[PDB]
Amino acid sequence: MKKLTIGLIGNPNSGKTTLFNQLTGSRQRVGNWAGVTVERKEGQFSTTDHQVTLVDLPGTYSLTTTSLDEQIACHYILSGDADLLINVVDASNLERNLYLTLQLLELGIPCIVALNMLDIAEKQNIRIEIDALSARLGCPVIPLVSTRGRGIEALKLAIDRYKANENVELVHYAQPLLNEADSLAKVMPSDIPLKQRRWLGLQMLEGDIYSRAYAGEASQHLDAALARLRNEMDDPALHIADARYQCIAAICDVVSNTLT
Repeated sequence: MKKLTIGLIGNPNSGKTTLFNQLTGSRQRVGNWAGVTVERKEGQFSTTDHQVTLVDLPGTYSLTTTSLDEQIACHYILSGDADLLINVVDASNLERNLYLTLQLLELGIPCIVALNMLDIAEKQNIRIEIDALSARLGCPVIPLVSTRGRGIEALKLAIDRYKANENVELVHYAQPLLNEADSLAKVMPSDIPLKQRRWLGLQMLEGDIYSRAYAGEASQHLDAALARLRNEMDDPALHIADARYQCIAAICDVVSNTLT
């Protein structure tokens, strides 16, 4: 029977392991990711409507390439096996944790954010405006309330309702970066979704070596693209990164408040 396949992804020590264990109970298996020694855990659970296979991805700060854990995560996410992702986000380290989230959203893969460590955040005098965050991300943000399994039940509701992320304005990259990324995208393997081709383009311009492997013929055009960009601006690779952090910072200014 065909399952609904969900990738579980987050930063190291984000609560992702405990969530995995809570969802799957005894219904889990362990092996290794193909060709490496890194453990691959997956398990099963059900919602009202769906039988789910949950694949636990290694903890990572980003999808950018350098730990195996990060390339494994990226490779799975680009493989297209998952129908959606649950992104476990530490509320007590929101700004840091959102770097990964933004990468997932830019790839356009359907996401649900599971917001964890709400107790820690409160104790650090931080309240998160959950709907304000969901609005800026374009995806559901579910608070993982521990009391009486409420968070888990809300997460399962969200799974039964999962949909494409909204086309919110996210990172606002300089137009030359977008132009060059799109020209690379045009050359890449046609069967790769356009969003992902464009993301790959930007990763290659940032200097991500692994992204080149996906990009087929595009990799031959990257030096010419970088030459143009270097003429147009100071440190194009840093402009890519700075756009991302600016975006995150602007979200967090609204969403994360003092509790006092």
